[PDB]
Amino acid sequence: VTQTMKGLDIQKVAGTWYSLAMAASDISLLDAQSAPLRVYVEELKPTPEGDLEILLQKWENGECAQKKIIAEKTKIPAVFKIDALNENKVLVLDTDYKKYLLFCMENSAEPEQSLACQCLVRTPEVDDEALEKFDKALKALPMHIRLSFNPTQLEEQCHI
Ligand SMILES: [Pt+2]
Repeated sequence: VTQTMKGLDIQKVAGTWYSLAMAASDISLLDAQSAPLRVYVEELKPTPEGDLEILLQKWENGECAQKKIIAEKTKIPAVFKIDALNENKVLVLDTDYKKYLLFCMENSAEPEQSLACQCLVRTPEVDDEALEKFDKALKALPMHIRLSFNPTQLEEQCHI
């Protein structure tokens, strides 16, 4: 279970983002460049109807491939339905829209084996305010792996 952005203005998360940091409940979800949930968000695209398209990069067949996940709005605020990366939900935890956004993905069937969270930033500075916000949010969650990236890796295909 989770603590979410219940006042989320979906339209204001539009545009460019970089993955600064990631955390997962299970080491195996992030423990290699090919791990199923090691994904790098490039862009969030709200639809006119309040759905969300997430553009990301993922090492696949020995290439940095572009993926688009379609996230459909639900009757619960800040919770979107997906069918991707063996996940079925996206939760937005916290954002100021202009600097940082924290979100998680999970399988509702097995959240403690599926839970992956990301710190997104608007610009490739090692955002210590963003990392601090992510730290505060992860305080609550049962995370056993935490990864961070340097400014340089944010602007690279699939973070080097
Ligand atoms: Pt909030």
